[PDB]
Amino acid sequence: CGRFFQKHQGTCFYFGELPLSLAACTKQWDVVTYLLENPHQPASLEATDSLGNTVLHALVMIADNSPENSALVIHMYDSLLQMGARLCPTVQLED
Amino acid sequence: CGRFFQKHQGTCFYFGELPLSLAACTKQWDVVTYLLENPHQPASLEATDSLGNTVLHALVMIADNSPENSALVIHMYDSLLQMGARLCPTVQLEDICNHQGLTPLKLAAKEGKIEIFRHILQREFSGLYQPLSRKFTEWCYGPVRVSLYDLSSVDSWEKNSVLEIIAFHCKSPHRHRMVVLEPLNKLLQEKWDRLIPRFFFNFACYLVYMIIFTIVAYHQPSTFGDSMLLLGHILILLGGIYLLLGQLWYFWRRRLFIWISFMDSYFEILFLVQALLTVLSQVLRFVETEWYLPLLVSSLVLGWLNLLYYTRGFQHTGIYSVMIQKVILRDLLRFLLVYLVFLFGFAVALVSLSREARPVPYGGILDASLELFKFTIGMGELAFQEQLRFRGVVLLLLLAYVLLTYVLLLNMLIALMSETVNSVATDSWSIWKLQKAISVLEMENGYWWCRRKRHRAGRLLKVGTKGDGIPDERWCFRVEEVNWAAWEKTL
Amino acid sequence: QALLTVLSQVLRFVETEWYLPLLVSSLVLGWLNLLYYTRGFQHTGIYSVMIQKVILRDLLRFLLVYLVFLFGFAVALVSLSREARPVPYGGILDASLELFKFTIGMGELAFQEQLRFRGVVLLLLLAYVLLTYVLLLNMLIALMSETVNSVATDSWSIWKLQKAIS
Ligand SMILES: CC(C)CCC[C@@H](C)[C@H]1CC[C@H]2[C@@H]3CC=C4C[C@@H](O)CC[C@]4(C)[C@H]3CC[C@]12C
Ligand SMILES: CC(C)CCC[C@@H](C)[C@H]1CC[C@H]2[C@@H]3CC=C4C[C@@H](O)CC[C@]4(C)[C@H]3CC[C@]12C
Repeated sequence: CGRFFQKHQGTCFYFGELPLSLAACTKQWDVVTYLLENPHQPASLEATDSLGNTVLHALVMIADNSPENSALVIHMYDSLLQMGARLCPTVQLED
Repeated sequence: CGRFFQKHQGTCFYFGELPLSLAACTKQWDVVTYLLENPHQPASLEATDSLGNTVLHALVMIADNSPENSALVIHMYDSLLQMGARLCPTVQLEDICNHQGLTPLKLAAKEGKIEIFRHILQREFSGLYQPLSRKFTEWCYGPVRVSLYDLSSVDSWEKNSVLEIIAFHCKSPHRHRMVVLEPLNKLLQEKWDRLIPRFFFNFACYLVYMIIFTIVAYHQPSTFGDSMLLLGHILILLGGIYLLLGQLWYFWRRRLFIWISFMDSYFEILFLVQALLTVLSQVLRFVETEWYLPLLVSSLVLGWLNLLYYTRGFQHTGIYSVMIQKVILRDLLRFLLVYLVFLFGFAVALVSLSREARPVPYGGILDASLELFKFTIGMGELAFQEQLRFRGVVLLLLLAYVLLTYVLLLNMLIALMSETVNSVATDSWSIWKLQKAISVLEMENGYWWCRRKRHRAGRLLKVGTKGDGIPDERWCFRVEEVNWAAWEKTL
Repeated sequence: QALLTVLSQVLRFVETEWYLPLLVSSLVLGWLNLLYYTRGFQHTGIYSVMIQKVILRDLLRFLLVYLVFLFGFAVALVSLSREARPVPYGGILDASLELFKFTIGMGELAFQEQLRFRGVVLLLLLAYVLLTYVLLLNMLIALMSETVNSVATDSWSIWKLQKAIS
C-alpha cells in the first residue's frame, strides 16, 4: 500500500498490491500456478487488498481498450477462473 | 569545388565535394571503410569542405522525404557514427559547426528534412554505443516505461535552438508536421501549460485597452467628464505608442521572418497597422483636421477584429480560426475576382442604356454597382420599370445577371467552401500547434522594456559513463508511457 | 419550464407587472420541450441527436466570432454618422439591429447623403457584408455539412442509449 502502487494520476501502476495479483497482471503464467500448489503456505485466491479488490478486480482495472492488452486480460481471466474452479469449488469468484 | 558539385538549381549533385563524403553518399559501405584503415594516409572524418560542411552535413543535405532515401541516409548516418566512435573518441561529430553556425540536427531542422530529423531526435543503441544516443530508457517496472529525451541544442534556453529554427527560419511547405513529433510535442505542451497565465493576462490587458478605446470613441464631442475624456485620450495615445513600439521591436529582431512566412503570422502586421492608425489619428487631432474620425473608427474596427488573436489558446476555437484563414486564402479571392468582373460588366451595361426616356435609376457607375450588389444580400429590386424605352432589355439583362451570379456563383462558392473544409480538416490541428509553439517562443522572452528570466526545461539525470573520463551527464526530458507492446517483446 | 409556470401562477395573485413575459416564456419552453417525445422513432430521434450535435459542435464558436464582428462594426458606425452635413445608427442597440438585419437578408445598403462621411459608412458596410455574410455564413453551412458527415454513425448508438435511459 504505497503511493506508487495505488490508483492516481502521475507516477503509478495499480496491480492489486498483492503478489498473486502482481504475478497475474504481468502475464506470468508460471508463478501464478506455483503460488497455488506450494505445499508449505498456499496463496488464497479470494484474498482482497485494502481497496476491497480481488485478483479479478485487479485484472479488470489494468484492462485498456487495446487489441494487445484485451487479449492478455481475457486469457488471464479465463485461465484463472478455470484454475480457481479446481481449487475453491464451493465459492464463486464472480460474485 | 566545381559548378556541377555545388548546390544550385539545374544540373547539379552536391555530395560534400570530398571523396569520403562522395563514397558515403553513394551507399558504398565497402570503400568508406577502406578510407579509414589504409596504413599509408588515413582519411580524417572531421574534415570539412569549402562550405563548412562535414560528412554528416553532406549526408543530411542529400536527404529527401522518400521512404527509400530516408532509410539509406539513416543507415549510413548510424553506421558512420558508430565507425567514428572507434576512430575519434575524444571529439564529437554531432557538434561540428557549419559555416552558417549549424549542426546536423539544426541543419536537418532548417532544411525541412523530417525523416532524418525525427530519427536523430530519438535514436537508441544496444551495447557499446550507449553514449551515442539521444533517447534513453530507464527502469521498466512492469508495463510502464520512462523515456529520457536529450534536450541538447533543442531546448529553447539556448541561443539558437531547434524550436526557434523551425518556427522562424524553416522555409519548408509543411513545417507544422515537424513541431508535433516526439520530444517536440510534450515539451511544448508543458511550456504552454506553464505560460498560460501570462497569455491570458496579456489578453485581459488588451481587452481593457479596447474597452477604454470604445468608451473614449463613443463619448466624444463633435468638468469631471471632460477630465476623464482627456485621461482616456492620453491613455489611448500611450497604449498605441506601446503597441507600435512592441511591433517595431518584433520586426527589428525578426526582420527575415516576413519573407520566410507571410501567411503564418499575419496578425503582427494587423497590430502594427492598428497601432499606426491609432497614433496617427491621435497626433492628427492636434491639427484640428477633418479626416480624424475615419481613421479613428478604422483603428476601432481593426482592434476588435484583432481581438480574435487570443481566440487561439483553445483547440475548438483555434482550429476554427485556422480553418477561417484557409477558407479565406483558398476559395474566396478567385470568387471575388469573377464576381467583380461580372458586376462591373453588367453595371456598365445598365449605365450605358436606361438614360433614354420614353430621379433616374442606374444614374452612374456607383449607383448601378450598388443596385447590382443588392442582389447578393437578397435585397435587389427586379421590377418591370416602364418609364424607360428599353424595359425589356433591362429586365432580360437583370435576369441574366441574377441567374449567372446569384443562383450559380454563390451556391458554387458554398460548395467550394464545403470541399475546402473537408480537405483541410487534418492539417489545421498541426497548424494550430505550430501557432501555439510560436506564441510560446514569443512569451518566453519578456518585452521591449523588461526581459523575462529564462527557465531551464528538463531535469539533470544519471545518463551513463563516457569513454574518455567518467561522468558524461546531460539535461533530459522525462516522459512516462503505459505501453504493453514493448513490454510483450521483453520476455 | 415548471418553475417558470408555477412562479408565474403564484405571481398573478400579486398583480405583478411581469406576469405575461414569464407566462409566454413557459409557453415557448413547453412547446420546445415537446420535442422530447420526438425520440421514440428512429428517423426523428436520430434527427434530434444530430441537431444536438450540430448545436454543440459548430454553432457556438460561430456565434462568438459573429458577436465580436457585430459589436465592433456597430460601435464603429455609432461613433461616426452623428455629424450632420430621426437619425440612423442612433445608439448601440439600433446599429446592432440594423447590422443583424443583413444576416436575415433584410439589411439596408443605401448611399445615405445626409451624413458627412457617407463614403466611409458605405465602405464599412461593404466590408462588414463581405466579411460576415459571404464568408462566415457559407463557412457555417460547410461546417454543418462536415459535422453531419462526421457523426452519421454514432448518432444511432446515442439514440439507443437515450432509449435505454427512457
Ligand atoms: C490590413 C488593414 C488594411 C485592414 C484590412 C484587412 C482586414 C480588415 C481583413 C482582411 C483579412 C481578414 C482576416 C483574415 C483572417 C482572419 C483570421 C480569422 O481567425 C479571424 C478573421 C480574420 C482576422 C480576418 C479579419 C478581417 C481581415 C483582417
Ligand atoms: C434553458 C432556458 C433558459 C431556455 C433557453 C434554452 C433553449 C431555449 C434552447 C437552448 C438549446 C436549445 C435546444 C438544443 C437541443 C435541442 C434538441 C433537438 O432535438 C431539438 C431542439 C432542442 C430542444 C433545442 C431547443 C431550444 C433550446 C432548448
